[PDB]
Amino acid sequence: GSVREEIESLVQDSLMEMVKGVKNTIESDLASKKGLAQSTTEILQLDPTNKAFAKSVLESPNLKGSFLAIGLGYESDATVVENDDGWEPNADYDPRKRPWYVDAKRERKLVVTEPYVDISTKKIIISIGTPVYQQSNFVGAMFYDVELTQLAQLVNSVNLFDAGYLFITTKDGVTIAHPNAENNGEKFSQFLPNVDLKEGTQRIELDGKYYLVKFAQVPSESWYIGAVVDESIAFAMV
Amino acid sequence: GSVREEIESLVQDSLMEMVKGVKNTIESDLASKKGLAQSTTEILQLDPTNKAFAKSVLESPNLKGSFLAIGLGYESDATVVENDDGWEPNADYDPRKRPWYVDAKRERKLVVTEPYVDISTKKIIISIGTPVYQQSNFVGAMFYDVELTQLAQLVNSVNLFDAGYLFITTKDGVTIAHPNAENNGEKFSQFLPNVDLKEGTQRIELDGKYYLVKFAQVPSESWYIGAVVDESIAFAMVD
Ligand SMILES: [Ca+2]
Ligand SMILES: [Ca+2]
Repeated sequence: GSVREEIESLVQDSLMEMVKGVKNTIESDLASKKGLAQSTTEILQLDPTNKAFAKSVLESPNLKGSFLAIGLGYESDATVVENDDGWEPNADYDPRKRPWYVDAKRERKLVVTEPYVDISTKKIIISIGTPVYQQSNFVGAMFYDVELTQLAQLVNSVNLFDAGYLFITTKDGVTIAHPNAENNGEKFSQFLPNVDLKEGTQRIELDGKYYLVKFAQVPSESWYIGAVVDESIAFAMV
Repeated sequence: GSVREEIESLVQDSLMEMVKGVKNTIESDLASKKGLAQSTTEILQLDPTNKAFAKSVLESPNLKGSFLAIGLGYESDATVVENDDGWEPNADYDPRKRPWYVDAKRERKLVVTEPYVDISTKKIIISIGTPVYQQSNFVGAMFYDVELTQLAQLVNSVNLFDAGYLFITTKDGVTIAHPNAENNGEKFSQFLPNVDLKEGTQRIELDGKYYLVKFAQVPSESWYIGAVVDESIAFAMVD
């Protein structure tokens, strides 16, 4: 039917606009933070082992304010030179086995992690990870934590004409932004079953009611943006 | 005339697109460069008179890659540490008399100078200036040179109908972008006389020929984007 295709078209417009909005907030913010993280890393490579220097650099106020927290974890122990005022590394914390560290050591390069559960804030964030070198010798890696607070802002600003909403997931189906924030950190299947994580239009039945779902991908992060509408309500509206 | 008014509407559309482009590409880039310059300054005031430290920092690859050049000028003896492989400051150079220095010194925070056109070429250059302090004492300032290469790309990528083009000036009317870069560094009145630097719409007759001009400002730089068309040719394309 034509009404049904119109709904699909409007969902598509809201989806494309959200894709573009993610790119223009998160990605440009990430691009800027990457150069800062890279330079900071090259500066610490002027005297890598010296914890007192790294500490002074990480507590310089512009840096301290551009990231949730920054830290350097050393190859030769589980100690972290950190700038996080509201956190300290508990008895067990081994930097060498956290994603930012492993990814950085693996790639020998600046990396960006998948969204992940932070030890400190317990919310989901992403990290820039950098290898810290000294004469070809790997001595540690750095994290530069980035809050995903803009995602929650994007998602809570759009209501698909009182029929539905948008949400965001990782490539593995983990929800990182949802109007109901209690859904974050859970697989999106928990609230939207029988939907494939793939781009293109799907119609599902859930408790005798019918929903239309569309996904678009944000390729540089490989996040998925989902748009879901209650088809009955939306049919009545349009 | 609904045709000419449609002309005006189409020129406005392009103008807005160009205002959006300058913010999205040049402002975004400067925002990120100011963050880098602010952090670099704070790091150097861990030990500012250590010229060996300063040099190591300014020569680190990302910093050296992200800017045309960076320099630290000292208040007490007017000496300079810089990373420009093609320039060495002699005693005929006093950084303390330079605009970025004075402005940084006076404002006591990061400043951005007016852009200029290097006379030995047509490169557009702007400088970020930062004050350097030690124990609450002003000990010098830094400059961070940014080349504005995006400007040429932006105006060279747009063609108004084929009836005209867009160009960019400073608040003082100096041309810093134009499809013919020969005009860069010159007052725009050189190729477009009897036009006011003012937001809005103007029509003038030059060489028995009629032109439509619209200007939008880019507020955080106070630059003006100009859009000019041969209005007869535009009239014919709409009709
Ligand atoms: Ca701490
Ligand atoms: Ca030099």
